[PDB]
Amino acid sequence: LSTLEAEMAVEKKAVEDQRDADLEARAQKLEADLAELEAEGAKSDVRRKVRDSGEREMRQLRDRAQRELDRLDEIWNTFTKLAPKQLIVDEVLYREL
Repeated sequence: LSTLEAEMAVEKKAVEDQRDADLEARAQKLEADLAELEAEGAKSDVRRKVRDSGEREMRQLRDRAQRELDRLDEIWNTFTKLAPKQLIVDEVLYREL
């Protein structure tokens, strides 16, 4: 159980590091792009729809990373409480187990 939990933590962390790395890159990109938008004369509502679109593309990146964090936690919880007579309907989960 020790080495397994240890390998699971690292795995779950590797996903976390990536989410952070990716999320800061998309934020700097938006900072660069809102910079050109102020450089040129730009309508105010146009500068906000760039941030709105940029903010939404970030929530996607985090949500996707959250999904994998939950899929990984479901794997680890299932395996640790695993007992005979339990029923597994996922089969993509089961394949990972």
